[PDB]
Amino acid sequence: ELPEDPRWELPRDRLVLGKPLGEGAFGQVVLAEAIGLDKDKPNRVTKVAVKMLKSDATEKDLSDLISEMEMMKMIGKHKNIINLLGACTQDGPLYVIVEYASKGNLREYLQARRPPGLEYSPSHNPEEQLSSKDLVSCAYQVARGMEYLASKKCIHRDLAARNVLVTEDNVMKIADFGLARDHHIDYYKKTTNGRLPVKWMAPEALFDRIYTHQSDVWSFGVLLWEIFTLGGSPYPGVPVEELFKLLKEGHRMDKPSNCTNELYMMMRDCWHAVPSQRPTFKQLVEDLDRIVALTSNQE
Ligand SMILES: CN1CCN(c2ccc(NC(=O)c3n[nH]c4ccccc34)cc2)CC1
Repeated sequence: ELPEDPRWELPRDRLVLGKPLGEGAFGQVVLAEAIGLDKDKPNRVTKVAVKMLKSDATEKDLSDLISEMEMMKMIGKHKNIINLLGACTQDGPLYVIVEYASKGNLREYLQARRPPGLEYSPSHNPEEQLSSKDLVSCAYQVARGMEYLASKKCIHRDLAARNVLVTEDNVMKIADFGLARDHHIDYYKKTTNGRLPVKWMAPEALFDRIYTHQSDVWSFGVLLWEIFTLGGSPYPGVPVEELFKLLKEGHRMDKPSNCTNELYMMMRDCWHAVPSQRPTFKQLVEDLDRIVALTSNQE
């Protein structure tokens, strides 16, 4: 039996379970409506994402979901992270209730707003479109959320655009920052979408399994490269073995088109071979804040 925590407990009948959002082994995510989540009124419905376990789920899968919930409790609230909203822990399956981000992950969000398909792409007529000031703003918000997490002593370890979520009002929220330990990462495994996670990893994290905030800043570099190529895939066609060798030689990704030199030097700085020489999230937040204000939105 799980102990109740009246800070977070929502009665079960206050939650109407809706359509799935996400799969699978790592815990199913469904859309729901919570009645009367907040103090008052109890008469208002909030759309939430609810995390749960699947059918043939183990005790270890249960243990991880709890740990991720408790971790969110300790970390506290920020505008640029997926916040914990509630939990149903008693008399049934465990539900962890978290903020809903209705535009999905940043990679998807970036890809969907790419300019229309030409003869040589071809009918990708998006309904929506991001200026240069919008793109630097995405980076500012992710850096803000990361700075907040680092100040709470949290190391993400898998920062990437797939783990940044986008709300209906276009606010970036970092997801998956409370996920459990896991000495057992296999470099060969892919994402659903076909990409290798080793490609956001700092060399020291990759080779010596040293995970720090500095290593997260390495991942934010690649995230910056993802925002500025509008969801471009890092090192496409490069297998893990060849990636090892590009890292060893000090290879660094090319500068995206429609990226200022200043922003590309930011990427490069984040990718400094020496971890102590990278900027901090605090420095990146100051820098981006300045650049945003100077970045024209007219294009
Ligand atoms: C056509 N697309 C429309 C957008 N769509 C979509 C929209 C929203 C979400 N959101 C989520 O899955 C989500 N929102 N908050 C979360 C907290 C933890 C884990 C997941 C989440 C996922 C996918 C994907 C399909």
